[PDB]
Amino acid sequence: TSKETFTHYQPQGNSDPAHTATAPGGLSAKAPAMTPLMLDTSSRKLVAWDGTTDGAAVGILAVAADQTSTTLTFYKSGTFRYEDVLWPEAASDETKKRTAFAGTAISIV
Repeated sequence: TSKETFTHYQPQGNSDPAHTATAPGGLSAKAPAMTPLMLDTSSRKLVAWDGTTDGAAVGILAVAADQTSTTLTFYKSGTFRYEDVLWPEAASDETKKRTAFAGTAISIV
């Protein structure tokens, strides 16, 4: 419990001391946590990963979310457990998902 601050709120500027991202939510259905997700380019929203799109995974959802989620809290980087991460069946090749975070600061094993 601690809230004390007052400054000219500005829509241009966002930074958190944590190592996670918080999107305004833009899913289309309910999805469990501990899984990779994809970030839109135009709508700039965070939605569950398709499973096919190569290099679509941008981060892993920390807490399960749904299309009704107004805010999604997913990771940004760090070594995560693949044996636990619930990858989408769409992934026909094991190497496909294992390399879904190609380009980001995320490294899964």
